[PDB]
Amino acid sequence: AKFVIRPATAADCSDILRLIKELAKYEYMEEQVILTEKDLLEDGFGEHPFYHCLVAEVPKEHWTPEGHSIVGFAMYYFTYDPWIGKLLYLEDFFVMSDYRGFGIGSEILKNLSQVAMRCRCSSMHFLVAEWNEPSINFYKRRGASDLSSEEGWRLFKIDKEYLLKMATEE
Amino acid sequence: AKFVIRPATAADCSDILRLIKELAKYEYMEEQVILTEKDLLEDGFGEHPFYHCLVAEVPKEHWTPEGHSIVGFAMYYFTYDPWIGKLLYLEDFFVMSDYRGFGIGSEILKNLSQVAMRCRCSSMHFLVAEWNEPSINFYKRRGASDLSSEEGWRLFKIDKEYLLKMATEE
Ligand SMILES: CC(C)(COP(=O)(O)OP(=O)(O)OC[C@H]1O[C@@H](n2cnc3c(N)ncnc32)[C@H](O)[C@@H]1OP(=O)(O)O)[C@H](O)C(=O)NCCC(=O)NCCS
Ligand SMILES: CC(C)(COP(=O)(O)OP(=O)(O)OC[C@H]1O[C@@H](n2cnc3c(N)ncnc32)[C@H](O)[C@@H]1OP(=O)(O)O)[C@H](O)C(=O)NCCC(=O)NCCS
Repeated sequence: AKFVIRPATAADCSDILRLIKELAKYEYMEEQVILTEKDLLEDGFGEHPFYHCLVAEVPKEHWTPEGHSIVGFAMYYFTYDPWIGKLLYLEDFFVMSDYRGFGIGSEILKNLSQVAMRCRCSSMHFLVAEWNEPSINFYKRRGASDLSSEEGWRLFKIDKEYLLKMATEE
Repeated sequence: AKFVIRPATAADCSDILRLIKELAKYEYMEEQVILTEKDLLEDGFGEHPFYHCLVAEVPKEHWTPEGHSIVGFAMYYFTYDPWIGKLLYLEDFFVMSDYRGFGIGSEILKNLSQVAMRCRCSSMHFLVAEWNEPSINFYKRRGASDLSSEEGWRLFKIDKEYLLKMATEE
């Protein structure tokens, strides 16, 4: 269960999509993943990357039965709030079950925190499902607070089909 | 009443800051504004910035009692979704009280939608306050859906002091 945490490089895109799907098919949303390798590659390693990713890599002897060395990841990016400051936004955080409990998640969180201090971020933001009490307590044990409930904020979206109408108006 | 919406310029910073403060008041967050004009110019237009702003100008006949032409604005940046990829995230959106109900907001959303199409964003995300009925309806009547209801998401935060604790722990 030896492993190291490191930034993902262009060569890692197949693995990231693999872990996204593995994450999805851990929540049975696997088919919902429209994202392709070309997208991960053009969106993360071009001139202006739209996301950043730290991955967990295991040695040859610990490869997955499928034969893969990356067994976990965290996807994130920086955002900004005029009344909070510059923020590190944690989008996805996942470690394959047969590799959990060996400190991988802990190391990722420590390095994301260090990256936050480097970037002079005032806070780390992320989403948690209201019913997922185990995940909620994990984060509260780390000092997190439910901003949506304490301050009365709801997350909204306007999907592509509506943005298209409005954009092509008249 | 022929208002115009367009990208902001460095010379717009003073109006942008003023509007951010009016929006903060509207949200009961005035005291927590940490943005200064310096920051806006720096972060907003300092070569490959952190965020993007749009402003809406009215003609002379309707300038503000204080003589301002910028009567509203939108602040946005891009985020990422592992399932569908690049998203457009709307951080702040505001229209001065005397200038609501005339179509100014609609046009800003129309401009944001075009930004979305060009940059190939699949959706636009943003937060709305619990009691902001006006915005909730404005958004919904334009295709928005409340993800906190539909998917149970809660925005969580871990501020700097706890990030420091996790960064220096191991
Ligand atoms: C929580 C998560 C990061 C744990 O990763 P990990 O590699 O197992 O982390 P570690 O091995 O460093 O141990 C982390 C901790 O989880 C606890 N843990 C015990 N069983 C666990 C399990 N089956 N799964 C996850 N964590 C477990 C460990 O005891 C340890 O204690 P602590 O949380 O009180 O500090 C996990 O990988 C995960 O992704 N969980 C949920 C998915 C997610 O991230 N959801 C986000 C919702 S906002
Ligand atoms: C909700 C708000 C932001 C919309 O901005 P706006 O400039 O009023 O937007 P518009 O004028 O384009 O649309 C206003 C509305 O009245 C209607 N309207 C606009 N122009 C109209 C016209 N010419 N004739 C008839 N109705 C009109 C629109 O249909 C819309 O109503 P709906 O929400 O029921 O669909 C509004 O300004 C407000 O109350 N803002 C408060 C501050 C706030 O909440 N800011 C966001 C913090 S995140």
